[PDB]
Amino acid sequence: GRTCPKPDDLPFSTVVPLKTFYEPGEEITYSCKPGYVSRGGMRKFICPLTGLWPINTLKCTPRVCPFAGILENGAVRYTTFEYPNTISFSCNTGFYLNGADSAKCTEEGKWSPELPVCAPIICPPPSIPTFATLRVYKPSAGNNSLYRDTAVFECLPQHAMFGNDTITCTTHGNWTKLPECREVKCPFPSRPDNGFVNYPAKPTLYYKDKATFGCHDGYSLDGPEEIECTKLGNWSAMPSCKASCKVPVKKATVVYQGERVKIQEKFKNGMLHGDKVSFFCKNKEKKCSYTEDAQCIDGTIEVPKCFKEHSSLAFWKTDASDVKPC
Ligand SMILES: *[C@@H]1O[C@H](CO)[C@@H](O[C@@H]2O[C@H](CO)[C@@H](O)[C@H](O)[C@H]2NC(C)=O)[C@H](O)[C@H]1NC(C)=O
Ligand SMILES: *[C@@H]1O[C@H](CO)[C@@H](O[C@@H]2O[C@H](CO)[C@@H](O)[C@H](O)[C@H]2NC(C)=O)[C@H](O)[C@H]1NC(C)=O
Ligand SMILES: *[C@@H]1O[C@H](CO)[C@@H](O)[C@H](O)[C@H]1NC(C)=O
Ligand SMILES: *[C@@H]1O[C@H](CO)[C@@H](O)[C@H](O)[C@H]1NC(C)=O
Repeated sequence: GRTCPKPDDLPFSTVVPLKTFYEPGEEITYSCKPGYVSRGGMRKFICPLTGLWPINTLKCTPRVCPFAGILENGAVRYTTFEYPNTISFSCNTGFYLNGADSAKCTEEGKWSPELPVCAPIICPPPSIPTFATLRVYKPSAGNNSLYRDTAVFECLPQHAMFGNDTITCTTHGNWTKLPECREVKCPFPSRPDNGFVNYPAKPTLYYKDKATFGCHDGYSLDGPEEIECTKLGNWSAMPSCKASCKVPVKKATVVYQGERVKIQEKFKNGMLHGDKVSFFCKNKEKKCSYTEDAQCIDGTIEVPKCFKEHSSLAFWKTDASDVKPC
């Protein structure tokens, strides 16, 4: 033969000068592409008189960047550390990435942008809001605090806290929002009719100050015995003394709080304001018993009209409460 044909294309290389045929004596050069290297450098060949290119031992492989699989206190994502490839980084809880979160292996076999390290998230000591004291706080990293650490505030006596009392060290190295500590006063509480109120003897009453109520005999509170001044400047509650009821019949079996009682027994000293019971009424038609409710309301309770109280003298008839349910 008289010319060499087009040279073969090796995998990650280029041939210069690339023609489709060569005269004997012409030279070509194989070079590995940028980012690749091969054993033995580049290969030059001269087209021989036979027109047959010789054997080519060129095997181009990617440069490998230095090992980068271990990020202290974090995690690298990689297939392999070869020239085309990029790796990415993240940090374990409590740490942040000091540097870029990915890097590439360059043509020159170096990492760019250059590998990061993980560092602990820290916060400076928190500031104390302007009427508050620092209840719980201990630094965990020199003078500073670590991520998810907390501090707890306590307002000064007679001051009410608006907002959560605990702050946390966040990822941004600042704390969550601080609370405020305002002074709050309450009016004096009303003495209730047929009762009395008690509260500390001082010219003015503040947040968390407490007042207690009582009722004269024949009356009970319709609210809580103790109340306190809330953060909003009013009182926890304001109960009255409501009137009890004389028991409204002499002998009857009633439902009280889901269970049968003898009303003359359970309520021998009257019924308190609010007490509900259920009286037993006789459905004369179907010969069975049903109940209907009745409540003591400030000294009044109204017995259902269907209720018939048999004097125990008339023992020849049966109480509605002894008749089978409907
Ligand atoms: C803690 O610091 C970060 C600053 O990086 C604050 O977050 C920024 O808040 C403003 C307004 O709330 C936003 O417009 C920004 O987009 C936020 N930036 C980021 C990166 O989140 C945060 O408000 C600060 N916390 C406190 C309690 O001051
Ligand atoms: C103490 O005063 C506040 C102020 O009005 C009462 O809060 C109100 O509660 C009801 C609930 O819907 C509404 O009138 C308003 O939404 C609330 N107002 C404000 C400003 O929050 C509170 O209920 C009062 N508490 C007592 C025990 O009296
Ligand atoms: C802590 O704070 C004091 C000043 O209050 C300072 O002298 C000391 O060096 C600090 N220590 C650290 C570990 O930052
Ligand atoms: C304050 O924040 C803590 C911690 O996140 C949480 O339990 C709650 O939302 C708040 N605690 C209260 C309101 O007592």
